[PDB]
Amino acid sequence: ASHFAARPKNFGIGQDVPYARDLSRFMRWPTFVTMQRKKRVL
RNA sequence: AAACUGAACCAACGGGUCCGGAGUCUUGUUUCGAGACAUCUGCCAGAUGGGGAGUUU
Repeated sequence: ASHFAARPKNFGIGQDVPYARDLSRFMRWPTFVTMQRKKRVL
């Protein structure tokens, strides 16, 4: 009687609370960080 | 897929404490629209201008 059972969250657009995602790209960085990147882009 | 008020968190689990579950990558913007334009910025130039100033009559 082993009741260990997988119960996957199955994240979908409307379904379950997702796991935390890495927001690094869309994050708001401090003023000097976005600035020392953009200066490279130029 | 006309609609007519339910619930969802703090991982279950799988693989060899890590990696999955939850694709990886970055010549780099937070994303979208416009864009070398103008309602952008500064100076120079004209027109208008009793809205306002001075004075005369």
